[PDB]
Amino acid sequence: WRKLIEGLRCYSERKREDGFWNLVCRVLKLTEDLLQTTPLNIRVKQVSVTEDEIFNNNKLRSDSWKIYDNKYRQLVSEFKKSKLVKVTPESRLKLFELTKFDKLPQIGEKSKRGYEFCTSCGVLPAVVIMPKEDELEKKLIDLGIARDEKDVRSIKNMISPGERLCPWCLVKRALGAEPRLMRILLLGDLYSVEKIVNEIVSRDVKIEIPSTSDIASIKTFEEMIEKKNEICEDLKEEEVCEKPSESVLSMWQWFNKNYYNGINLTIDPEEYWFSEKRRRYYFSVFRRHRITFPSPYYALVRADSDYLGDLLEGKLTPYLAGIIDSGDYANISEKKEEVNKLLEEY
RNA sequence: GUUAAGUCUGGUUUCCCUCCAGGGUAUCUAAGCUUUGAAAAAAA
Ligand SMILES: Nc1ncnc2c1ncn2[C@@H]1O[C@H](COP(=O)(O)OP(=O)(O)NP(=O)(O)O)[C@@H](O)[C@H]1O
Ligand SMILES: [Mn+2]
Ligand SMILES: [Zn+2]
Repeated sequence: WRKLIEGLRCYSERKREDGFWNLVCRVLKLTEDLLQTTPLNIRVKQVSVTEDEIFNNNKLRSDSWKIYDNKYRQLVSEFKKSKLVKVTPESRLKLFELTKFDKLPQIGEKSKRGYEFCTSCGVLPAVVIMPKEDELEKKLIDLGIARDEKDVRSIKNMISPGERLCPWCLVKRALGAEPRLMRILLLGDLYSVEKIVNEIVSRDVKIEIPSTSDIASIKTFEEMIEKKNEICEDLKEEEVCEKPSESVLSMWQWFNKNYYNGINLTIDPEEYWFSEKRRRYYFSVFRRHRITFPSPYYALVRADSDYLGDLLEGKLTPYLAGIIDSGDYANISEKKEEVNKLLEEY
């Protein structure tokens, strides 16, 4: 984490002017000792083994195949014993004097109430506070979150109005504006932080990461690819029927075989059809063109296996899911009829 | 023996409906529209 935050500092210093990175540099300079601690904690347990119970005098003994599972169960039991206590990473930080006095650095709205919470964690105090809107062009300069009129767009693109970021939230959003810094944390003590930040500080590879508005319009995109221009007459000059720029390539395999067909996929539909001003317009264009109106709904899909732990620990519960259970393995003889029926034929 | 004269009566009673069938079958809602547009983060 130290390496990656120092690399973020370096890269933000390099793009000191390229927008949203002046601010990343400014915050990494302001709150440095906060970011010294990683937003993720780890539990680490350790069981050992001796020559005893595995060797008799100089060769094996009986029950020697019975220690590896024994030690592994020791490890799993110590892990699940620890699991009884949950410590949040935010509890690592020394935020007492920062919040007891107004010595908390706040860019944007100086909070009237000492400090505000971040809208992305809800738990930590914010360091960057962008207004919702009253003018949205000088009110983000009169607050000093930006110094010039050119970085207004540069920041308003990455940090939305009304948003309040914590140090960690901003570090993440920065790593997201440029996802290749993680190579520092990825190559694993093989290069130097400076070598890699200098390797990727030359090339300008605009990585793209979809939003929820992107997904809620997939089949819209897919449609426009076929009905290319027969329904793009009012939208030719709205940069939605424009050209692919240089090399914008993404981890999203669907984005990488529909980007060049003629409809730029790097536009963000929250302004075009998922907007509230340009909405009555795009929908009115699509009525006379008889195409599907996008539905404002995606599907978050999560999958979890069943009983993987005791599967790796040898319990037959993932076989008899529901009938036998984890607790049934405190008196496993009691399910003799239903357990002996299984490994018998296994 | 003779004569002479006919007179009375001119439809009554009972039965006036009984029994079965008193609705059956089909259709029992259909197709649309299932929220939209303004307000998402405000001054002290
Ligand atoms: N022994 C292990 N080896 C590797 N990964 C593990 C091990 N134990 C747990 N994990 C992972 O750490 C997390 C443990 O959470 P969890 O997934 O709830 O445990 P579990 O063993 O899968 N029981 P389950 O609730 O059925 O999933 C998961 O992401 C697991 O993949
Ligand atoms: Mn699991
Ligand atoms: Zn935050």
